[PDB]
Amino acid sequence: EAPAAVVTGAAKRIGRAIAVKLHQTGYRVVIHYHNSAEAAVSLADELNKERSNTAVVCQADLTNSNVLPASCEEIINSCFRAFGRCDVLVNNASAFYPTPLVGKTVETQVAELIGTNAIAPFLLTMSFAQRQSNLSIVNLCDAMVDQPCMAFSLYNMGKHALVGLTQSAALELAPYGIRVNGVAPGVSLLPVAMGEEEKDKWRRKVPLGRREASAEQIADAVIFLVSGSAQYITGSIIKVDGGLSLVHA
Amino acid sequence: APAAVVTGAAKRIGRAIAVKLHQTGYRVVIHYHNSAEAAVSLADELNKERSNTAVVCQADLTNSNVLPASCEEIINSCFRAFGRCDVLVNNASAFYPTPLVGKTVETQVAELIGTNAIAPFLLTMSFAQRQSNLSIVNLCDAMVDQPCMAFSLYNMGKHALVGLTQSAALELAPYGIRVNGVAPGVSLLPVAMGEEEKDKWRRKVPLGRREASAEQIADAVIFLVSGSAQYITGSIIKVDGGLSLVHA
Amino acid sequence: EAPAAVVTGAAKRIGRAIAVKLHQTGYRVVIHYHNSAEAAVSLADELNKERSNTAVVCQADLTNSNVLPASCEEIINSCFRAFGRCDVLVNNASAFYPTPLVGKTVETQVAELIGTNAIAPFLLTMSFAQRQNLSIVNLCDAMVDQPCMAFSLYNMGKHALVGLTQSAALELAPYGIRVNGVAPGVSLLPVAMGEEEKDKWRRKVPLGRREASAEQIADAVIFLVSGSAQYITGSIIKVDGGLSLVHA
Amino acid sequence: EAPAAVVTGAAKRIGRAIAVKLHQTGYRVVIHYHNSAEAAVSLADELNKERSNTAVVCQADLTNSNVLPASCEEIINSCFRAFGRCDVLVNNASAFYPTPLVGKTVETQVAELIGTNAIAPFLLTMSFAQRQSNLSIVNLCDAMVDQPCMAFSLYNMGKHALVGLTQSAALELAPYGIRVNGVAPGVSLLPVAMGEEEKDKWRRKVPLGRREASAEQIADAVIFLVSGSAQYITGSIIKVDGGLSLVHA
Ligand SMILES: NC(=O)c1ccc[n+]([C@@H]2O[C@H](COP(=O)([O-])OP(=O)(O)OC[C@H]3O[C@@H](n4cnc5c(N)ncnc54)[C@H](OP(=O)(O)O)[C@@H]3O)[C@@H](O)[C@H]2O)c1
Ligand SMILES: NC(=O)c1ccc[n+]([C@@H]2O[C@H](COP(=O)([O-])OP(=O)(O)OC[C@H]3O[C@@H](n4cnc5c(N)ncnc54)[C@H](OP(=O)(O)O)[C@@H]3O)[C@@H](O)[C@H]2O)c1
Ligand SMILES: NC(=O)c1ccc[n+]([C@@H]2O[C@H](COP(=O)([O-])OP(=O)(O)OC[C@H]3O[C@@H](n4cnc5c(N)ncnc54)[C@H](OP(=O)(O)O)[C@@H]3O)[C@@H](O)[C@H]2O)c1
Ligand SMILES: NC(=O)c1ccc[n+]([C@@H]2O[C@H](COP(=O)([O-])OP(=O)(O)OC[C@H]3O[C@@H](n4cnc5c(N)ncnc54)[C@H](OP(=O)(O)O)[C@@H]3O)[C@@H](O)[C@H]2O)c1
Ligand SMILES: Nc1nc2ccccc2n1Cc1ccc(Cl)c(Cl)c1
Ligand SMILES: Nc1nc2ccccc2n1Cc1ccc(Cl)c(Cl)c1
Ligand SMILES: Nc1nc2ccccc2n1Cc1ccc(Cl)c(Cl)c1
Ligand SMILES: Nc1nc2ccccc2n1Cc1ccc(Cl)c(Cl)c1
Ligand SMILES: Nc1nc2ccccc2n1Cc1ccc(Cl)c(Cl)c1
Repeated sequence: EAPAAVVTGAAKRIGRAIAVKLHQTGYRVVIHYHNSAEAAVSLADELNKERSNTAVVCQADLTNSNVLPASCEEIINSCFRAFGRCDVLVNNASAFYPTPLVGKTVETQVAELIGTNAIAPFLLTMSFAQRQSNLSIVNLCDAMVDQPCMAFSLYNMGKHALVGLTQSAALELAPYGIRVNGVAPGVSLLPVAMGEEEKDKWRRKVPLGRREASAEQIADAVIFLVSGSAQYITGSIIKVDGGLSLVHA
Repeated sequence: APAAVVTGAAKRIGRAIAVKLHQTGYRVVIHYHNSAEAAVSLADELNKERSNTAVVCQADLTNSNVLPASCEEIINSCFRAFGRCDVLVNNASAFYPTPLVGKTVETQVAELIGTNAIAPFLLTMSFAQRQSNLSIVNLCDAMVDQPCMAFSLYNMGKHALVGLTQSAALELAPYGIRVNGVAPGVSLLPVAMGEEEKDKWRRKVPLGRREASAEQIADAVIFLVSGSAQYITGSIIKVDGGLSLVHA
Repeated sequence: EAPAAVVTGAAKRIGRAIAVKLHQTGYRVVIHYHNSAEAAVSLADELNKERSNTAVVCQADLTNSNVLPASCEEIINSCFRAFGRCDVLVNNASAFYPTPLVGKTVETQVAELIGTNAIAPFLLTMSFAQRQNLSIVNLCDAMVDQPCMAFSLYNMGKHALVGLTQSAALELAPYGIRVNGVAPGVSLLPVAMGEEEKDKWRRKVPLGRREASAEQIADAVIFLVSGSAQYITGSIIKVDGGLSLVHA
Repeated sequence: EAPAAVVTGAAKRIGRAIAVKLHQTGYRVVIHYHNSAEAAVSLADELNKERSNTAVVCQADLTNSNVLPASCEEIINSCFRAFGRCDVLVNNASAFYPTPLVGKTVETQVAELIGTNAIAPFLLTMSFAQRQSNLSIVNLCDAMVDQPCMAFSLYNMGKHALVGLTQSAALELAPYGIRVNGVAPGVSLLPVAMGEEEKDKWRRKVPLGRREASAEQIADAVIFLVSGSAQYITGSIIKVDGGLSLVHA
């Protein structure tokens, strides 16, 4: 029987690449999405065309709220409902925007930025564990988490919190044989709204090839961590950044 | 005289920080949540030394719809009492386990992430907005990358606080506001902890096989806010007697 | 045409497993050794039985000395003489023994421990680059920041190796040479160590209460040299079953 | 009786400022130097004029060689010979120059860069401990050690090794009450001879004030670490870098 994976924020970009690569490796996949319904359904259709009944979509807002635990429990439930098992969880979904220190309320910003990047991964981890082979969790971290961008304090706090979860959960879930690791991009796919000139500004900072990571390159590290080739690895965060984090001012 | 806000200052480490700042010549806002009696008792002692140099301020620092207003009011209380706010010490902290496998989990999120991360963020915002030797000191955790079993939310909150310390150091540098951390390993043990368990944890510390006193933690805070640290920002000083260096 | 790799200290244990997995992946290999001639030759014979003319041995002391640069240049040269190319360098050879702060002279200990763990990797890196999916993998130490009592020189060597890995990643990126590390926690324990002592160390590992096999360490090396890691440079992957996360 | 301190490379720049501040705090000082004889003697004169018999010079090359242990032992011996005690050791002396990967031989570069930055501090630590209150050692580290500069691999390796020594010696010497800490500058006052354009280039990178640290600001952190206000601090490395290490590419 084929193993099954949940990938959050899987409709496009890095999340899609991860879902595709897992699917190509033989996983059945839950494609979680928030707003990108057309893209999610389009991906599920492609994957099911390749192998029937091996992909489903699952909609959920991962903003923090008093119902977030129920929503996270339901994402895990959706994997068991579809495939009867859940072997891998990839925490990929992420809100990302600036929150300067000097029309959303600050509390909405906290709920969205900390909810998606940290609290939802935490609750999904709880639900994944509670429900339980080669079991693992992979968290999409940030290679630049200790060289923060100006005006992004809440996002940065969320990604730092995610490092803490990765390490705490690796230790706490080790007795159950659930490995917990991270993949940390530096610069990969740039924002859709970013102009080419600005994209090039950021690309030129990367020592290895002066280019951003392809979505496939990020997915490659995820696939490694979930594989039997990483069976002794837990609590590790692999930078996939072309050396970007090593570059001084 | 300069003025400082210390959160969770009624007892233990926060109290020692408030006392040392006061002894150094600061006027102090003693923030508290439940420890009203102790907060006022401290204010009384400091005011006995120098009249009208200490005030108290009550606030719950749990995350909620009203937290930003609460944090704005803490900073405001310093300006009201003293006409200035030079130093913010984020010391208040909720601390208890949250296993992965009668508070709901979301209440625990609100308390643990609120006190340790969101409130420091909002207080930092309010401190900066209102603005010499200005600085913020965040009480971090030397053991943040060697987590205790079953403490994921607390750990996530302290990791978030590292992110805030570094982010705010960079963002507030143009305003001349330094942002640093002090990271205890083991200092004052929980009051509910048995003496036998206290000894177990004490014996792990290479330097002297004992916990830090509150005063020793306060000493590093005093250094960071002082003129002797005026080029230091974004630094987190471990005050842990080597604890973080000890392998399993 | 098949790529070629140099693996230092490849006769036994982790180096041997790396050389075997590289060969299984399709590499021709230079098996470097110091004292273990018989084991190096038996490995070469094994690999050559699998595929003719795909393995050679190279003897060298990697202790620091005035002849070390020539020795390291000769190791890289041996790969070119055998195979016409050198795609991968694995810095695995390592002296390991305590050097307390309080019959070898201390300068000999410096030469051996710092030579094998840091200076030889540096010189081999120079020679590798000078001759140029190219990459270098350095065998680091997941416990490098939780040092063992009385192992300061070894620890210094491995800390220097982190610096090399990062410096070389940046400096060699323009040539498309990636430079990464694999960091074991506890792997292959010495056969002669008492099982009662082995078990003491095993019990410390969260994941499985067991040391890593040499093959498990080798698996991370294989990933790092593969097409699946072509954007990864300057990264050090812990393969430690969570050991480095465990507090005192 | 006044305590005594050894400061290596104390004739100029940061080491000089450390020596001056220790002396002002009440320490008797061994001013070690290599080439800067006139400056070392002039400093000793300045300090002795303030308080007679409280400063001596000690010349030594700290390049690695088979006699380096003897030279390091002799530096510590010189403190006991002058002052009858040795309470503080500051490892400040350091060779610094590029060593590209692609007139000195490479083994000479290894000897100088690794010797001064790592092996001499190790040997001095050994001798300091062996010859033994508020005892401590302070190592001058590099705030940028994990964001290396192009072509400085040996300097970087030396400073990385120094981090290892700081942590290793903190644990190993804890039972003897000797604390071992670090101070990590980013950029400190640049040579007046460096070009105006290049000085501006490096100064402008510093978030806090867009300027380098003074030598005195670096010394201030050393003074704190050796003081009674740091009695529980061991194995800590305090960055004094104006935020430099936090700045991304
Ligand atoms: N791209 C990079 O250069 C880079 C760098 C460092 C780290 N990372 C990390 O790598 C991961 C993938 O990066 P990416 O650029 O592909 O991500 P992304 O496009 O910015 O976001 C991924 C998905 O997150 C989902 N999401 C946003 N808010 C949500 C909410 N409130 N509830 C539920 N889902 C929500 C969105 O789903 P819908 O579209 O369905 O609404 C979105 O498609 C992220 O965790 C990111 O932080 C990326
Ligand atoms: N003690 C250690 O060994 C150690 C180790 C590592 C880090 N630290 C950190 O160092 C700091 C001081 O430690 P400590 O042991 O003195 O702290 P603590 O006693 O655990 O907590 C300090 C104060 O935080 C306040 N607090 C708790 N929940 C709050 C809430 N919801 N809203 C507002 N305030 C709240 C409390 O104020 P009231 O009493 O007025 O209710 C409490 O007295 C903390 O940030 C801690 O995380 C301590
Ligand atoms: N095993 C672990 O749990 C562990 C943990 C952390 C890090 N590591 C690192 O991982 C790597 C592999 O570990 P391991 O246990 O397999 O290593 P190892 O057995 O200690 O050493 C591997 C080889 O290094 C060679 N070597 C020693 N001194 C040399 C010298 N002066 N000149 C040239 N070669 C010399 C020896 O070759 P000959 O036999 O031919 O003389 C030896 O077989 C090492 O770099 C080690 O430091 C291992
Ligand atoms: N300045 C910065 O921005 C910065 C940044 C990061 C780290 N650091 C570190 O902080 C410390 C102080 O910085 P600095 O700029 O004042 O240092 P520096 O001027 O580069 O070096 C200090 C002294 O080291 C001595 N030295 C050099 N080679 C020696 C050898 N072979 N044997 C014995 N002594 C030798 C020299 O003494 P003589 O003059 O007597 O020959 C020199 O004056 C150094 O360890 C440095 O690496 C400084
Ligand atoms: N990795 C990362 N974290 C970020 C947080 C806020 C804004 C951008 C962020 N990035 C992408 C990034 C950061 C720094 C640099 Cl120099 C580059 Cl080229 C890309
Ligand atoms: N510093 C610290 N962070 C903690 C998080 C959860 C529970 C306890 C925590 N401590 C105190 C602590 C942690 C590990 C050890 Cl070995 C010791 Cl003596 C004290
Ligand atoms: N990884 C590692 N580095 C060491 C340096 C000196 C002696 C042993 C070393 N090890 C193996 C090790 C270190 C700490 C622990 Cl708790 C375990 Cl189980 C294994
Ligand atoms: N020793 C030395 N040579 C220098 C040349 C140009 C600028 C500064 C010089 N220094 C002092 C020094 C030594 C090490 C570092 Cl890392 C730094 Cl920023 C400065
Ligand atoms: N701190 C430091 N380490 C260095 C090593 C080699 C050359 C210069 C070094 N510096 C000074 C430095 C490094 C990076 C930046 Cl962006 C700056 Cl303004 C200064």
